[PDB]
Amino acid sequence: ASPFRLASAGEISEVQGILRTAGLLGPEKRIAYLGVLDPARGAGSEAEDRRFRVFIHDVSGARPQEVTVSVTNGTVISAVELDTAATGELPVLEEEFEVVEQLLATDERWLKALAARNLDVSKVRVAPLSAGVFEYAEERGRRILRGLAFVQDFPEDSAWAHPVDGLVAYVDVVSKEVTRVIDTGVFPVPAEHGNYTDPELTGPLRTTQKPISITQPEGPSFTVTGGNHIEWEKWSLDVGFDVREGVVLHNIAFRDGDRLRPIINRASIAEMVVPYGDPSPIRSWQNYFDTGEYLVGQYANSLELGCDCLGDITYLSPVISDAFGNPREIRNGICMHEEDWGILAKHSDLWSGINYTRRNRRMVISFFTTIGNYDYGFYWYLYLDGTIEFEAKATGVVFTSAFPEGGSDNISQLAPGLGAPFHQHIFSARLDMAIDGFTNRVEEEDVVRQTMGPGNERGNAFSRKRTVLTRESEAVREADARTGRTWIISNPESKNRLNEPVGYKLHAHNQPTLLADPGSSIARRAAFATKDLWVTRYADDERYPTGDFVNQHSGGAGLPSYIAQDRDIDGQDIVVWHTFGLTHFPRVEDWPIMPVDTVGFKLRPEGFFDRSPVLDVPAN
Amino acid sequence: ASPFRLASAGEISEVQGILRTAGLLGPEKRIAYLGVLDPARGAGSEAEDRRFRVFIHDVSGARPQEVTVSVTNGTVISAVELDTAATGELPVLEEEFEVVEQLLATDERWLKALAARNLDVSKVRVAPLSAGVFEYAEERGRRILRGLAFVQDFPEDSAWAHPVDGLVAYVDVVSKEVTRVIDTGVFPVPAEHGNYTDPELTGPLRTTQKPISITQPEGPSFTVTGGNHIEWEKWSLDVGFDVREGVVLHNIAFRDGDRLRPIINRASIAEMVVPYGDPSPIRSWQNYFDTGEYLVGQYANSLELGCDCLGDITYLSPVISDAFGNPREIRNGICMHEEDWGILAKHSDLWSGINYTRRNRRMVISFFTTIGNYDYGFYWYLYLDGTIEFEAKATGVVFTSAFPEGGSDNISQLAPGLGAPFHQHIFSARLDMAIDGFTNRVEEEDVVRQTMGPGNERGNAFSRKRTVLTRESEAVREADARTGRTWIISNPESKNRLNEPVGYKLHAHNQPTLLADPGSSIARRAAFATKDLWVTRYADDERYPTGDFVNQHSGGAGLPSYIAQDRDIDGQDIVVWHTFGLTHFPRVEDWPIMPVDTVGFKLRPEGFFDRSPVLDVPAN
Ligand SMILES: [Cu+2]
Ligand SMILES: [Cu+2]
Ligand code: NA
Ligand code: NA
Ligand code: NA
Ligand code: NA
Repeated sequence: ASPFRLASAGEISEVQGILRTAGLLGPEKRIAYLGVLDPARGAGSEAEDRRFRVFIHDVSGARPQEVTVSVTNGTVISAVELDTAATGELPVLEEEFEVVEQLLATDERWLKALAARNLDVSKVRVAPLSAGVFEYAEERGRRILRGLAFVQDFPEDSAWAHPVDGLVAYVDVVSKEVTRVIDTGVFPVPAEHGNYTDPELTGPLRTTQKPISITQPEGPSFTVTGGNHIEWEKWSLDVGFDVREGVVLHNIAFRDGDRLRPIINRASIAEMVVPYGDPSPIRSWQNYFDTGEYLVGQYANSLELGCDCLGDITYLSPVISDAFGNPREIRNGICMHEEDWGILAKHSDLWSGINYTRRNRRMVISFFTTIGNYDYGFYWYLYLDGTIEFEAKATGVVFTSAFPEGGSDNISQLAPGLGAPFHQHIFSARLDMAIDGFTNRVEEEDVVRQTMGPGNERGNAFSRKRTVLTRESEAVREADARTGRTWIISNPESKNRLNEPVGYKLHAHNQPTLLADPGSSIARRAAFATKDLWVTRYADDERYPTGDFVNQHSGGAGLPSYIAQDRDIDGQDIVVWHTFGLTHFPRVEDWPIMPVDTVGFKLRPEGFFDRSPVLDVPAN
Repeated sequence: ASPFRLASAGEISEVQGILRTAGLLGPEKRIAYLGVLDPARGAGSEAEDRRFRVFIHDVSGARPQEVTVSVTNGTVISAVELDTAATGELPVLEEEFEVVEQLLATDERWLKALAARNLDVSKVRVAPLSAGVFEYAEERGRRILRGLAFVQDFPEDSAWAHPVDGLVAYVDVVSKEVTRVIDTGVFPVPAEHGNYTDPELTGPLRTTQKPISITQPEGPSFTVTGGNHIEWEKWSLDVGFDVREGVVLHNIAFRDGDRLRPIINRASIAEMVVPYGDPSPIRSWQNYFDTGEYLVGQYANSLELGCDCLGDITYLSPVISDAFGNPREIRNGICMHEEDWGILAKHSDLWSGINYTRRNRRMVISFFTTIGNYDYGFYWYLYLDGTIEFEAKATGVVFTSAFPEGGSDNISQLAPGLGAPFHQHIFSARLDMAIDGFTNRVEEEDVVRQTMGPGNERGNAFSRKRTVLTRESEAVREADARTGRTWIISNPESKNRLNEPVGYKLHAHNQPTLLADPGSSIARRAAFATKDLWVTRYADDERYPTGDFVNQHSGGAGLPSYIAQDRDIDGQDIVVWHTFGLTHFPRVEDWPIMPVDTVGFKLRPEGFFDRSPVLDVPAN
């Protein structure tokens, strides 16, 4: 009965039928995005209406359309034709990936380049990569993919070990034309294989690891109701899934005595960009928007018990649409479980004689996606003490190139002749805040050093200062680790028992933001990534930090255009957008398959409760 | 047979007998520190000689002594009389703690101050705190403790809830004189209790937590030999224990094929300081040097199975000396166990069809100490992939004061009338490096941004730069999170298969360093805490960043004096000293007992291996 329930297979089938009967889903049409719309603000009238947003691509060259459908009422609410040279192209379709390699295999320029290198065309895999927007006037308004080549010596070979450097092609995937083939010179194809299951590379497998058995003999402590409503250790929330964003958390609330207290209305990773820092023209255009261009949710893995998720696991299997409107289940795509998390609180008191220890635990909600060579795990954690944490885990195989003799300032060497270009992995968390309700504000908190002198005669004092962000034009903030800078989201109309506004503190990891020159194409298209924190006034249509149509958009969409409205954010319905990421200079140890590296953020209560919220946790 | 074995009860008994027969341990003498000396550099001749260092205090006022003893040969090697006004006082003795409260209970000024507040002297507990060095000329060369008072309403009451503000006393614990009683005015004693086991405060305990069972049905994967030698998943090390530093890790090495490769010769937390930032004269002198002044190892907790350490636990029970030279065992003082640590590496490859997942694990070595109101957990972690990590966990009860009406810039309010002064918890990790042997160097690595222009026409390139630290005078470094600053310890004479020097990268958390005015007493005594990273040339007698005798030392000892030697550190036997810490503005949620907060650092391999070191990890 919940309006936040997961989309069902029947709902997706109904959308398909509604679109087809409306004449909007003929043989030339493809669904590039389909997802459920959240309830509008103030749905406290039970006026339940399940609406879906659909992006419809046309493979014959006709204008694409954005369509909204009500499955409740069985009607098309609106259908708009899109001018893609203006507002951006639709996300890449899975079926366009194969088109790139197939088209290049019959192009005389491509074949001549492979012949010069003595490569058999049947062994050459082509990575189909998003195009961005650069200097090529003929690409405006066309759907372009760019291809980089790798050699597969045999069907089970890791092609990433054998990049074909000095060669790139651009393909129009609608007209099926190869627009440009660029060959800047012959590089040796690195010859060592990178097959991490080959016994000659692994050596004999270890026999020293003894099993670790994690079980819950009475079952887990959380309950799942309505398909996706979670209750666990005073937390309450709904787990959503969207094909673009992946796992979305709705209605995060905490049961404080008799009150269910809201904290976060909606939490998601709303964009992620992987910009490459190699100035070679073979790769200098390379920037993945995994969320906005490719849709990370549709490439979610089925997670295996005992390998991907260990313990007493509860799975959700979300349903998405394929390109024709048929429902497709991602079996075991979301793992949920609780984990022991060490000591929660401990004290041995000499004067009272009391020894006290309690253990911590966390609830884990996770999924994994694979886009080409990289694999990413997205982890949301809820802790007993009110902390909320996000962690991204990056693994997979690094993107490779030739390593030029005489070295490089922008590429690491991984193996003889084998390079890995420098890059970043940057995420944007969109946190539609609801600290004790919707009247919230953000304060920036800095440590304050004090000078020795009157009123501080021993020079030991230090303090802190808080600055309220009152309008969007002043709410674009940078980290400052040296001053211990954090941000507090508070509710000025809800006070704790000390008459102070209740709040939550955002702790960032303070990693570098986007490194590209601010005049670059990527800085314009990923402007969110140039600053650590943005605060906007909530609006229904301001969903993504990069805009709705990221693929081949010329720039400026999303957060820079939203904040130009300069709206009041002091005690209002607000959204926090936090940029965080990893700067990856690949190491030899990242090859031939990369051990996990992590990055994230957390929010801790700051006078939200009237005392520690875990005094009622029992012993042993 | 190992020279790195733990001190035995028999060794300590022999030291006691040697000291006594030498006439050095009469009825007026107390052992303030006793510990084993590490082998000197180049012990590759098996010339085994177990030597102990002893600090001997005299309760009658005679000069203390530093003594070195050989238990192997049964002789006193050297005995030096100490001039404590010059080189510092000896660490605080456990038996001096009770002296402070007992002396104040008969002092007319103390009793008059308690009478004005209608407090019964029998209910007033006194926290005995280290004195530091300030303006009081009469304290030079005397052993002083300062006392702050708290009310215990009944024997099981948490006295921390009832600070008696406006009152402080100074005590000479050798002459048994109260030197000063300072009363700056009557503050109400906060009345709410902070008894976190009282059902009226906790409410009914949760019945919702279901058990998590962690077992190892075939036992753990690590072996312990020789009492304290650990082998686990290619790691090899020795676990030492010292009464001042606590757990010390020796001879950290990694079995890479047929080679045992050294990484770290000795790792320890060599100092920790807790400076308070309240300018009130009641507390403006307050700075704990838990390691150097109190000796954190002697207050180690006995860790309980299922509560403190969960899983298949192996315990060590180190032996220390009491004040009379008798051996005392700290039963179950060190926990060792392995833990599942999620996904290690994962990739699903479209072209090869291979799906690959491996799980991570870590070896944990931990102990917990309690000094007054605070409790600290020290955790060392070894990971499958070569990462070494340290984590400090802070919990216990925060130090309290009155909360003044009209507020404070330097104190948080926790409850009606109850404050908690701002403070920091700062640690110094001493890492005697041995990356593939003893010829090491440190490079500072910064991200480098590049301008759009020739050779970077699309403005996407970024790079990095490394700066070798060649002499101690240039090896005092600050963090810079915005430039992604890290430090690499490498061996210029040991190269990986790509002919690059092998190395390890130190990743800091980039938290604020010491906030006090640089002209303050604490900045002079804890100069190590003002900078993130120091590198020195190894020397036998340069053990602690604060010097040997921290208590009431006037300043400048330790690292600032060591680096004045300006020694060559470019490809030499070097020691890295890393400062890291937490800046604590107490929150309501920290009361009445504080949930754990953490801080730490890690070291990751950087071209140390020729490829990923975990290719031989098996599945499932
Ligand atoms: Cu990467
Ligand atoms: Cu603290
Ligand atoms: Na445009
Ligand atoms: Na909001
Ligand atoms: Na002195
Ligand atoms: Na060294």
